[PDB]
Amino acid sequence: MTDQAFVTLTTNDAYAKGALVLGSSLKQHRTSRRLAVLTTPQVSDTMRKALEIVFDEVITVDILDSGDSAHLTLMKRPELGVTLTKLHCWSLTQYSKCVFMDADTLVLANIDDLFEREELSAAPDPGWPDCFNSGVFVYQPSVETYNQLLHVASEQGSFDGGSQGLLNTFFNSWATTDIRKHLPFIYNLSSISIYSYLPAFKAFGANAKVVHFLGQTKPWNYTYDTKTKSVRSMTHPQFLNVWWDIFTTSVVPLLQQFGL
Amino acid sequence: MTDQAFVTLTTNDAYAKGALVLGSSLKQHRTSRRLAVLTTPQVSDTMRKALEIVFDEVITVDILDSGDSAHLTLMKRPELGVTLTKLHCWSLTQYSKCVFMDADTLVLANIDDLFEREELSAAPDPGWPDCFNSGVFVYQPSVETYNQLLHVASEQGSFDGGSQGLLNTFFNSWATTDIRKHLPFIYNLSSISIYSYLPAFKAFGANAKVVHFLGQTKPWNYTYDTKTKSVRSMTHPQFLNVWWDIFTTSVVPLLQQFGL
Repeated sequence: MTDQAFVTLTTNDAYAKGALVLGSSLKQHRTSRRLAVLTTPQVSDTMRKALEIVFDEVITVDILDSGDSAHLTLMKRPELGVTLTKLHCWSLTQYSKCVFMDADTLVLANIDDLFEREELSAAPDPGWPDCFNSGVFVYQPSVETYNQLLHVASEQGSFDGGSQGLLNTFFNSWATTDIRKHLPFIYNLSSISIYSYLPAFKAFGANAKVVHFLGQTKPWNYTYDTKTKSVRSMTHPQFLNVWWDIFTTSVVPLLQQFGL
Repeated sequence: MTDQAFVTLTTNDAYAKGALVLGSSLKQHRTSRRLAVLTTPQVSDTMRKALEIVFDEVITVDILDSGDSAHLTLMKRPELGVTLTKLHCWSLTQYSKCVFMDADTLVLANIDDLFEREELSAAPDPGWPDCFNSGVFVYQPSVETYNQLLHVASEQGSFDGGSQGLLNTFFNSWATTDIRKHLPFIYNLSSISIYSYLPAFKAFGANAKVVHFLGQTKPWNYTYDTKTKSVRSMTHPQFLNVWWDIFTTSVVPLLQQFGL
């Protein structure tokens, strides 16, 4: 309850919108857990203040500062900045177990049952199914694990330049061990798969609990008509429209409170 | 040994070339099992005769005939012809366990260790990872199972119009049960994934044991230069070239034996 939480990250204002929609969706589906968000100094004061209302805890991380434990690793592999910032999710020892969710995900139903899972439970990644997708994962905060991950990042780096490569390298038994650590695909449904492998989507898509907006165009990069309640042209805009409905209904008016 | 086998299918002459390359690759990597191939009457006599040399057993299936057990189901769902023909792989009760492989697959290493698996072990399908790819699977021939599959095909059909939809519907516990039934992706490596999710391919691709040629363009649809030993333009033609090397070296000269 108080010791468990959903954790997300925002390094800029664009992703802060995503984090705000994600946090709202979790409240909408009545989670009994806490909501935490990692933020960097590049996130504006108004976005930070909005995050303080949606989330129960807002943690500031600045890997660009020499005082950060990941800074030295950053100097060595500067392209891993976002990854190293994300890894700080393991530093949240005030929680015994957490579900990390990228700011470009959207919750469509209560997913508190994820807390029944053990460290390193994640859904399979489309494209290369023997690697798990780093968009959503169950983990246990630990300084020791954090230090071990930073060590792998320092020595090996990430085979894909992101958190996905590093996490798969470290938690490498995932593909061949314990089916329970394979979170059902509907807990991290790739937006790409929805329009790509269509027959399967028509068959199992209605059970989607979490949508992961992948690709170059993020939800906030679309134009949304508030009258027709639909984004502008994409054979299944349903999810994009849910994201925008929450953004329009709960997030924007919240940000307006600060103009006064 | 004599009771176990690799089984493939060919409904026309184009796929017969694939089946011939596949069978040769299995012999090349010294399998200790038998090789069987299901063929239809539409496969020409010369291709059939070539198949009789590569494979230990050539079984004729004609679902268009009223005497076939799947014929009535075919009349009901005519678009499932290829699927129904493929299902006859379960009718091969002379074998206690088999590994079915589509004719558009290629073996790059001995995979006899697959016979350690139990009925319905298959690799995850890219696109929708909670469904297994029907390109390669471990199964146990059984009249009862065959009849049960035909019943599902009759009543429900296939959600994707192919064998993949029907097999996933019937063997539906795959995604959530027994990690051993999840065959490693390298035992059915999608050719699409090789050029699409590149970072992962560079990291794990060297361990590929089986390549599954997907997409509209099949290996035999490419132009191959015998001098440079490479297909004409595709950032990793390595596999296409292996397929063509076997075709050029073992299959074509074998087909030439029949001109005399």
